[PDB]
Amino acid sequence: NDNIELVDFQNIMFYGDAEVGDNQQPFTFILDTGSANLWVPSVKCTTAGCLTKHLYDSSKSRTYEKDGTKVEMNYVSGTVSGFFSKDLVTVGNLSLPYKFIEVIDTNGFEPTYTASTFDGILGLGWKDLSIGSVDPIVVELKNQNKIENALFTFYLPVHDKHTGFLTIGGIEERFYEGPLTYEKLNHDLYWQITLDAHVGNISLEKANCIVDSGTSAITVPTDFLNKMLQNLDVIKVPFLPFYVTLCNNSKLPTFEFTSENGKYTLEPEYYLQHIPGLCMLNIIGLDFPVPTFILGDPFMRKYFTVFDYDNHSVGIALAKKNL
Amino acid sequence: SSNDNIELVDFQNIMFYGDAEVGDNQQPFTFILDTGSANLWVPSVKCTTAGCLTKHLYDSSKSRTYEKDGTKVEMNYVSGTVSGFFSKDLVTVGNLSLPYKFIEVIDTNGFEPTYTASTFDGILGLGWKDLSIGSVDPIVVELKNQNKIENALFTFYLPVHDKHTGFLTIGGIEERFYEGPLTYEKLNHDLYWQITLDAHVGNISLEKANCIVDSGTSAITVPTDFLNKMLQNLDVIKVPFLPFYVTLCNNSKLPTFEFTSENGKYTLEPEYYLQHIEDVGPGLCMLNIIGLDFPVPTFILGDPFMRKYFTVFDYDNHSVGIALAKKNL
Amino acid sequence: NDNIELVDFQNIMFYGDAEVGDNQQPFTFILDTGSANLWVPSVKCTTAGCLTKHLYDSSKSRTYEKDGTKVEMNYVSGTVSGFFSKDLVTVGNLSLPYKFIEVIDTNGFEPTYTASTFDGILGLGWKDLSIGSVDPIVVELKNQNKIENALFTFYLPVHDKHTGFLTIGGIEERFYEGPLTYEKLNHDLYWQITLDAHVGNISLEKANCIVDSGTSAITVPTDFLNKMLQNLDVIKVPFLPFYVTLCNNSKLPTFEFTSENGKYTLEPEYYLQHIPGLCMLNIIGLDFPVPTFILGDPFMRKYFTVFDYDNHSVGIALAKKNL
Amino acid sequence: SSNDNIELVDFQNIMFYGDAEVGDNQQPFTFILDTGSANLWVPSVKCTTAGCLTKHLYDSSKSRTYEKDGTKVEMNYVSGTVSGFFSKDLVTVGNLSLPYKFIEVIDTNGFEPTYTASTFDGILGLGWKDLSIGSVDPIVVELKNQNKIENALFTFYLPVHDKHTGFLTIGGIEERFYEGPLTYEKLNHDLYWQITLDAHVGNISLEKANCIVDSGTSAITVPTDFLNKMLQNLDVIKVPFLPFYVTLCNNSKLPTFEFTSENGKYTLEPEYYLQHIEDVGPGLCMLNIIGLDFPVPTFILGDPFMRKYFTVFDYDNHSVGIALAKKNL
Ligand SMILES: CCCN(CCC)C(=O)c1cc(C(=O)N[C@@H](Cc2ccccc2)[C@H](O)CNC(C)(C)c2cccc(OC)c2)cc(N2CCCCS2(=O)=O)c1
Ligand SMILES: CCCN(CCC)C(=O)c1cc(C(=O)N[C@@H](Cc2ccccc2)[C@H](O)CNC(C)(C)c2cccc(OC)c2)cc(N2CCCCS2(=O)=O)c1
Ligand SMILES: CCCN(CCC)C(=O)c1cc(C(=O)N[C@@H](Cc2ccccc2)[C@H](O)CNC(C)(C)c2cccc(OC)c2)cc(N2CCCCS2(=O)=O)c1
Ligand SMILES: CCCN(CCC)C(=O)c1cc(C(=O)N[C@@H](Cc2ccccc2)[C@H](O)CNC(C)(C)c2cccc(OC)c2)cc(N2CCCCS2(=O)=O)c1
Repeated sequence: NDNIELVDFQNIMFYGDAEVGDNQQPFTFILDTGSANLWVPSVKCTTAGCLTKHLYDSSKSRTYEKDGTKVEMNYVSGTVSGFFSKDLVTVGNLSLPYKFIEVIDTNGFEPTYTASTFDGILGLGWKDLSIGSVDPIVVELKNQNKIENALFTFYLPVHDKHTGFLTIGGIEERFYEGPLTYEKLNHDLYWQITLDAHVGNISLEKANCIVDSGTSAITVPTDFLNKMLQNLDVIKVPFLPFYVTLCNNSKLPTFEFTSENGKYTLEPEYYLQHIPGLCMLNIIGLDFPVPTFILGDPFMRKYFTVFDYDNHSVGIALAKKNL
Repeated sequence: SSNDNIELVDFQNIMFYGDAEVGDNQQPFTFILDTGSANLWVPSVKCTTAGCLTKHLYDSSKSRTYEKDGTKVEMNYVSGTVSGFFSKDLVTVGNLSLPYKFIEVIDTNGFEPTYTASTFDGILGLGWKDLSIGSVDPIVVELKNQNKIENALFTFYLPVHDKHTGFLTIGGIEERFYEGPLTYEKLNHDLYWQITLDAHVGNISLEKANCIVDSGTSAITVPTDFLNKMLQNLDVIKVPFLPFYVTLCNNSKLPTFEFTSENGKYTLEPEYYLQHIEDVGPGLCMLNIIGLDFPVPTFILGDPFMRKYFTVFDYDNHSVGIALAKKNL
Repeated sequence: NDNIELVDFQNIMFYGDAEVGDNQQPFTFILDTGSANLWVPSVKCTTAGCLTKHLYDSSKSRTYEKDGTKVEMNYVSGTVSGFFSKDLVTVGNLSLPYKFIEVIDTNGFEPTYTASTFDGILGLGWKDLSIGSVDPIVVELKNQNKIENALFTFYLPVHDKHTGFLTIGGIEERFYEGPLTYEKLNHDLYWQITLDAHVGNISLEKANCIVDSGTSAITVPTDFLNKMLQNLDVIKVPFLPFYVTLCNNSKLPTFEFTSENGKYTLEPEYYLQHIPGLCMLNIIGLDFPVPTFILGDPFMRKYFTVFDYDNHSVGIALAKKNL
Repeated sequence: SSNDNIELVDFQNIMFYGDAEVGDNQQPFTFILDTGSANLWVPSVKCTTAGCLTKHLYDSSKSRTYEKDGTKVEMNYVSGTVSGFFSKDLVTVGNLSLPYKFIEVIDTNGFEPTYTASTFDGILGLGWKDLSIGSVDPIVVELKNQNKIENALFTFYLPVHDKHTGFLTIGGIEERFYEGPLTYEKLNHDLYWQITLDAHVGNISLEKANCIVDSGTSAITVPTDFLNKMLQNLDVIKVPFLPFYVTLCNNSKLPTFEFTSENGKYTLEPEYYLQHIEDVGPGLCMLNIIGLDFPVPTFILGDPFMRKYFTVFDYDNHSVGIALAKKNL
C-alpha cells in the first residue's frame, strides 16, 4: 500500500510530507482527521511567517488549474486566508489533481505558525466538513480508480521506539494486534462515533467521540472532568486550563469507552506528557451541545485506527508496540 | 391568546437589550436576547470577579423556587468564555414565567474586556434545542409545552435610535409592528434560525445560500469571495492589518444586498449597514460587514437586517417570517 | 497627620482615593512608589475602558490650568496616553495645584485596565523618575508650606484584620513596633537602597533593593532564585513564570536582608498567596544590570515604611499586627 | 595600529548584520551589532526550540578554550525575552580575538515570531558596561585592556541597499568612509551612546535633548509631543488603532530633522526616514518614526540616521563622532 511516514517532532507532534505540482514541490503537513481542507503557503504570501516555510508556485507547474475563489480557514489557533487552486497532489506513491487552498496571509495564525515546523494542513475528514465542498482526497483516489478501497489508517510514532505511518488504501496486519472492531459513524462529518464512557463510577452513556489526529489531547465534558479528577493529587495550574501531577502518581484514572461490540481503555501512560519528575495531563475540559469526547493523539497512540469512507466506520485495534 | 411584549432598549444604534427576571423574588437582569444561541445565563452573587461587581447578580438563597443542579458547564462564545454551573429557578420574561434550567456564572475573566464594558448582565438564547449546551428545551417551546401560550413563536421589532423603541413579543404577531407583506421561509435545519435564500449584489450571485437570522450579532457576515467581489472598485478601503472596511458616509456608489426566495424578496441598502466612526474621521463610516466562510456558504443576517425587517420565529411551523418593520410605531 | 485609607481588594491589591479639580472629582488610585506620575482618565477619553471609570472634566473646575503637551506612559502592563494638565489635587485633607496627565487612550493598557478597579495611578517616586520633570506631590506640599516634613509612610492593609494608611507628613507610632532604621538611598530615582541579601547559604552582597508599593511580588535575580528554590517541593508552572506549593510546606525559605544598621527578614507567610490547599509564591525572577531585588507588597505587608525626601532615606520597622 | 574591519550586510534597507565567531574552532554566527545593548549571546546546541533549529548553534564541547560558568540569566528586549546561562570562550570579531563572557541561550520561545523570522543567530552589544547584565566589560574595552588595539573605539559605516556594503571597524577610523567634517559630541552618561543636542523641525524646538545612537533599532524615536507638532497639517495619516504613519512616497511637504551642538549640525531628510510599503498601497510609504517619552526627552537615532552618518564610538574619550557617510565606497 501507499505508506506516508509520520515523523515524530520531539514527542510533541508528528508530521508527514506530501507534494503539490507536477514538479513535486515538497511540504510538511499536519495530517488532520479533524478537518477537511488542504492548504499550502504560496510564493505570493509575503507575511513574516511565510518566509520561513516551503512555498507553492503555481507558475512552475504544468498541471495547475486556476480557480481563485477567496477563502479563509478558521482554526482554534487562528486563521489563514487565500484562494482556491487546483494542481497535482502526491501523497506517497499516488497523485491526483486536487483542489486546495493557496495561502496568502498567515498573520492571524501567529505565533503558532512561525513557532511550528509544518508548512500546511492536510485534512482527512468528510466532504461536509470542508470549506468549498471538496471531496476528500482518499474518496477522490478511489473515484479515479487509483486505489480499490476508500480507506486510510493511522499507526502513530512512539518517541524513540518507532516511526509511524499513514497508509492509504489497505489495512496492514503488521500495525496491530488483537481484534479490529468497527464502529459506525453517527454523522459523515468528523470521524465521530457513539461510545459509552466511564471513569470509575463516573459515566456518560452514548457520548459522541471524535477521532482527531490533529489534536494532541483527550477532551472531556467539563462536569465529567471535574468529577474524575477530584481527590487525585493533580494540580490545576492557575490562569491556564492545564493539570499537572507526579509522573509516578498511582491514583490516576483509566478511561473506558464501550460499544456493543468493543471495549477501549486509555491508561495514564498514554495521556501523561513528561515536562522535574512532573507530568502534564493531555486532557482538557470542553462542552458542546452533544456531550463529546475528542479522542486525539493520546488515544491514537494506543490504538491503531482505520477510517473507512466506503463503510462509514472507524476500525479500532491495539497498535503493535514495535515495528 | 395574549401576546407577551418585552420592551427592547437600543445601545448606540449597534446593540439592543431587554430585561427579564430570575427567582420567585424577580431578581432583575439585562440580557442580550440572542437567536444565535440557546442558553440562558446570569452571573451569580458567588462571582467575585471585577466584572461581576458591576452587574446585577443572581442570589439563589433569596428564591423559594430555586432547585439546585450544580452540573459544571463552560460556554464558549467568539468574544470569550464564561463558566459556572446549572441551576433551576423561576424565569420571568414579561408576564410569562416558568421553572427553567439556566447557567449560574461564577467566572467571567475569560469574557473581558467585553463584559465589563457592556451594559448587559447575561445572555438569553432563543435558538433551537440542538444548539443548547445541556439539551435545554427553548423557553418559548417550554411555555407552549406547559400550556401557557397557544403558539410557540416569538417576534422581534428592533428599536431604532432616536426614532422608536422595540419589542420582543412572545406568543403572537402584532400587526402594528410591520408593513407590507409578511413572508415565511422554511428552516433548512432546526439549529439556528437558518433559511435558504438566493443572494445577489447586482452582478454577483450566490444561489441557495444558507442565511442565519442572528439577533446577537451586530453585523452582516458574508462569504469572503462574495465580499471581495462586491467591494470591487467601490471607493471603499481595507484598513491595513484589520478585517475592516471604511468609506465616506456620503458614498453614493455602495451596493444593495438582495435576497430572494420563490415567495419573497428582501433588500438591505447601505444605510442599514454603515456605522459612523466620527472618532476616526470626519464624515467617515465603517461597513458593518465581515467576511466569514463556512462549509455551506452562509450569510449571517444580524442586527442590521433585523433593524429593517420585522422577524417572526416560529417553532410550531419551523419557519422564519420576514416583513418591513414599521418605521414609526 | 493627613491619612489616606488603603482599602484591600479581595486580598489581591489595595487602593486609595484622592480628588482632582476644585469640585473634587473622586478617583480610585494605585499608590505607587515605583513610579512618579499622576494620571486620571478624561471625560474626553472615549475608549471602551474609560466608560467604566470615574473621569475628569477640566471644564467643571475653576482652578484648571491648560498645558496640553502630549505624553504616553509606559508600564509593564501596557501604555496609556494623553496630555498634561494642571488642577487642584486633594490627598486626604491637603490640596495643591499639581501637574498631571489627562488620559485620552487606554487601549494599550487592556485587558488590565478594564479588568481592575482603579481609575488611575498616583506615583510617589522621585522627580527624575517622572515623565515631564514633575516635582513629587509630597515635595510640593512641603515647598508650598502645607506640611513641615517631606515624608510619607505606608502601613498596608492585611485582609480581614485591618485597613491600611498612606500618611503624609509625619510618622505615627501606632503603626509600628520595634526599632525604625533608616537606610540611605543609593540614587534619588526609585526608593532604592543597598542591602546584602541571603537565603540560607545563597548570598548577594550589596544588592540594589527597590521598595515598590505598586508591585505585588518580591523580584529576585534569576540565578539567585534558581539556587534558592531547588529541592523545595515547589513546582514551576509551565508556560508561566509562576511557582506553586502546598500552603503548609515547611521547606520554604526566609529572605534575609542586612545593612550595617538593621536586619530584615521575610518569611513564607508574607509571600504565599492562597489560591485546594495550594499557594502561589509571590516571587518572580528578573535580571537587571545592577543585581536587584524589588521589595514589593509582600515586604511592605510585614514592614511599615517611611519614605523621606528631606533625608533621602527609607525607614523600615515592623508593622503592628493590629490597629 | 591596524584597523579590524567587519563587513556588514544589508537586509531589506531596514536592518544590517555582521558575522563573528565563538570557540577556538571559530563557530560562525550572524549578529545584530547593537550599540543599544551590552551583552553578547548565541543560541546553544542545547536549545531545542523550533526557532533554534533554523540557526547556527554554539557547541561548547567542540572548543578547547570553553570555560564553564553556568550562572542563569534572562535578557529582556522589547521584542521579547531569551534565557540561558553565562559561558566563557574565545570570541572572534574579524581578526581580533579574546576570551570573553557571553550568554548561551537555551530558550527563545519568549522571542518569537521575531527570532525565527529573522536571519540573525544572536546579538552582540556594543554599549557601556553599566548597560550590561552581569557587569561585562565591553569587548572593545577588553581588547584595549589586553593590549590588542591601541584605541578603544569602533565605527559604523552602514551598508546601503543596492549601492554599497558596510563595515564595522574596530580600533581606528578609516577616512575612506566619510566626507565633510567629523565632529565629536561628548557623552552625557556612560550607559548608552548618549549625547546632548538641540532638536528642531523648522518651527518646533527642543533644547538639550538626549540623543541615543542605537544601531539595533530600525527607526527614529522622538518625544510624542514633538512628533504630534511636526506632523501638523502634513498630508500624513495615522492608521487607526496603530502607532504608524503613512504618506505618499512622493510627498514634497515632509520635514527635515535638524540637530545641533555648539560644534556641529546634523540633518535627516525624508528620504532617510521613509519606508516603502508597496504591499499596502501603490506609491505608499511608512514614516519610520515612533513617538516615545522618557523622563528626559529623548531622540533615539537608529539606523535611519546611521545610514546617512558615519559614526565613531570612542570609549577612551567618552564621545561620539559624526560625519556624512561616503555615498560610494
Ligand atoms: C503540541 C501541539 C498542540 N496543538 C496546539 C496547536 C495550536 C494541539 O494539539 C491542538 C490542536 C487543536 C486544533 O485545533 N487542531 C486542529 C488541527 C490543527 C493543528 C494545529 C494548528 C491548526 C489546526 C483540528 O482540526 C481540530 N479538530 C476539531 C475541529 C475536532 C477540534 C479539536 C479540539 C477542539 C475543538 O474545538 C474547540 C475542535 C486544538 C487543541 N486544543 C485542544 C486542547 C487544548 C485547547 S485547544 O487549543 O483547543 C490543541
Ligand atoms: C452584541 C453587540 C456587540 N458584539 C461584540 C461582542 C464582542 C457583536 O456584535 C458580536 C457578537 C458576536 C457573537 O458571538 N454573538 C453571539 C452572542 C454574543 C453577544 C455578545 C457577547 C457574547 C455573545 C451569537 O450567539 C453568535 N451567533 C452565531 C453563533 C450564529 C455566530 C455569529 C457570528 C459569527 C459566528 O461564528 C464565527 C457565529 C460575534 C461578533 N462578530 C461579528 C463582527 C466581527 C466578527 S465577530 O467577532 O464574530 C460580533
Ligand atoms: C495582583 C496585581 C498584579 N499586578 C499586575 C498588574 C499588571 C502587579 O502586582 C504587578 C505590577 C507591576 C507594575 O508594573 N507595577 C507598576 C505600577 C502599576 C500597577 C498596575 C498597573 C500598572 C502599573 C510599578 O510602577 C512598577 N515599578 C517598577 C518600575 C519598579 C517595576 C516593578 C516590577 C518590574 C519592573 O520591571 C519590569 C519594574 C509589575 C508586576 N510584575 C512583577 C511580577 C510579575 C511580572 S510583572 O507583571 O512585571 C506585577
Ligand atoms: C533590528 C531590526 C528590526 N527590529 C524589530 C524587532 C522586533 C527593530 O527595528 C526594533 C528593535 C527594537 C529593539 O528593542 N532593539 C534592541 C536590539 C534588538 C533588535 C532586534 C531584536 C531584539 C533586540 C536595542 O538594544 C534597543 N535599544 C534601546 C534599549 C536603546 C531602545 C530602543 C528603542 C526603544 C527602547 O525603549 C522603549 C529602547 C525596538 C524597536 N522599536 C522601534 C519601532 C517600534 C517601537 S519598538 O518596537 O520599540 C524596533
